[PDB]
Amino acid sequence: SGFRKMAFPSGKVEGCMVQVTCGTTTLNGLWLDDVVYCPRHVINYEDLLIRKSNHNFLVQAGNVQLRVIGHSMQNCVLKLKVDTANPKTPKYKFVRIQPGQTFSVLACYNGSPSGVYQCAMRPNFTIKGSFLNGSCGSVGFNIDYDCVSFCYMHHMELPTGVHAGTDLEGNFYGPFVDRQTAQAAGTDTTITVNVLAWLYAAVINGDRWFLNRFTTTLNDFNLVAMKYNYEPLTQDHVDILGPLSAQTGIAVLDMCASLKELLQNGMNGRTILGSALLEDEFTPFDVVRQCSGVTF
Amino acid sequence: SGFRKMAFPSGKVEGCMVQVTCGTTTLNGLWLDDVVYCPRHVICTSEDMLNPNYEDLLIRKSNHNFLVQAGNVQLRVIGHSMQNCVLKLKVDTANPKTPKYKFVRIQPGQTFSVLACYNGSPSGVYQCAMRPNFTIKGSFLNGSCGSVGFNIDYDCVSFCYMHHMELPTGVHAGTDLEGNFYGPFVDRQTAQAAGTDTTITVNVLAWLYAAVINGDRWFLNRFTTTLNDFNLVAMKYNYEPLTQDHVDILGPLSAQTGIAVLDMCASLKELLQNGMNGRTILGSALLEDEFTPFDVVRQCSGVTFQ
Ligand SMILES: CCS(=O)(=O)N1CCN(c2cc(Cl)cc(CC(=O)Nc3cncc4ccccc34)c2)CC1
Repeated sequence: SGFRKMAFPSGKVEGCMVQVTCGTTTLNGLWLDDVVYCPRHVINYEDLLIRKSNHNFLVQAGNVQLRVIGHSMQNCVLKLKVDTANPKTPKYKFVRIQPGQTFSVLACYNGSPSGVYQCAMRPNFTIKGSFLNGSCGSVGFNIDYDCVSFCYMHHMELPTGVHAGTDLEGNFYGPFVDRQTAQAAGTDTTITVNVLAWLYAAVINGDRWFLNRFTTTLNDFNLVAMKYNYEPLTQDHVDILGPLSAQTGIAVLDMCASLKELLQNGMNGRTILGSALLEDEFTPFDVVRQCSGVTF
Repeated sequence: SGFRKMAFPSGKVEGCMVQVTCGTTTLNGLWLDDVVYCPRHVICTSEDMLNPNYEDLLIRKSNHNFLVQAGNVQLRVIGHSMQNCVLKLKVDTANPKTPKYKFVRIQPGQTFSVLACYNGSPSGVYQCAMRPNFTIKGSFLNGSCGSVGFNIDYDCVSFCYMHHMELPTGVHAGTDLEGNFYGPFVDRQTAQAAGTDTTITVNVLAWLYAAVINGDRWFLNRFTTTLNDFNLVAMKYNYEPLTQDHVDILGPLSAQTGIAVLDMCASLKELLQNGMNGRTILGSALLEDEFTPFDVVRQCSGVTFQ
């Protein structure tokens, strides 16, 4: 029993974190095989990079200096070729995630991992992370069996305190750019499918006060959910929630009627899984994984 | 900016997790140097669980009865001893991945990371606190026994908890790494229950200082309070008494934000009285008590967002 915001074990990623220094800027790099990946803002980036030589980039892996033997850019990520392949390189893939999908972030400072937390890619493409100066280059990932899927690299903080970054191929999540200019997160919405997943998790953990005898149509649910800045629920979301619906005996649209009632009437002094707000940073897969005990 | 419930990176602990099997029971062990530590109830036959005589059960076991598996490698048990509620299995290989470590016993209100494990394999990491009633509100399923709680300060792993059992309310009980239970619990299946839990007042105040550092002041008020008047009000909401030690501990956060501890106490009293009125503090509609003053200083910046 119990339900926590759980991150993947970070060990496989910790062995990849390095410190990258160029000029006055120090940030984090991800060392995989013989390449160190980091935000290109450490260096017109084609014009700025052409003036740099390999020895301008100081890469430190623990108490060992790696020698940079090449450099290239891919979108907003700088790829520093080093002379040594990381012996700790795990089985990995670079994957781009969609809004609503969750991942773990290994927050680092000076190439030294400081903490691990779980978060979700918001529908507005920001992440509500916890980062200070020096955290750039910190990465987001998921683990599938023994394979690490790297999905995020931290680049910047927006004026509202939220964060923006890229996938590991340097493509930003969201309409952001990596420079000092006026940028703002768009109005965010609640990840409906994730709230429903969390309501199923609450039911599995014995919290059933919010259940009701009612059901709703998908269209009526979406009309109501649009009023509360909730993301539309699609038939794909309904299909994805099928296993949780079968386990608890609460049809997805039956849970939607519970959600509609919670949006219209509130919690009335009650909590669900120790929360007074509807939690949207657990996917249906996260709920199944935590309420089953999958290991890596 | 931002404030998350952050766990320590689990890598140093992952390299210590092993699977311990005794008869039909399989659980997790912590392999440090040439010793594997695990709950002594791995020797119980489930029937034995009401009134186990661990000394009598252990004397009947030999080294080869304990199967220890580290990854895909079987470690050979060359000795065994029991220290309180922990079994210590001496093995013939020192763990090459043993980090710099210490065994520390924590007090209620202290936070730590838990590396939840099943079959000696890490499944996830989460942050939690030792409740005032000595339980932890963890997330554990069957087979999670032997999973550990730890803090990592300056590359040294301080092991503070080992998971032993789940109480009827869904909360969890365990020991320090010397096998001493936190709380009035026993490793028996006899009826046991967590005492009424309370809110960790010093942690809520720390979290209110974290909110001020991150730029939020809506909950502040023009009042102050005496420590005694604060405690009289706080006890009515099932909050732990705030001691002069707690006030002293909050000194650095008070100096950074410019808000005296007893002025922050007055804000907390008002929050308890009024609720949040549709507002949130650091993205939460409840008063958060699983961040210590030390955690707030660790995570938040040293410059307040005035
Ligand atoms: C009727 C009395 S009682 O209800 O108060 N109770 C007292 C405690 N007791 C007991 C003691 C020990 Cl030392 C070990 C185990 C085994 C265990 O708790 N394992 C687990 C640990 N974590 C999560 C679990 C999730 C689901 C299943 C098992 C879990 C049980 C069970 C009986």
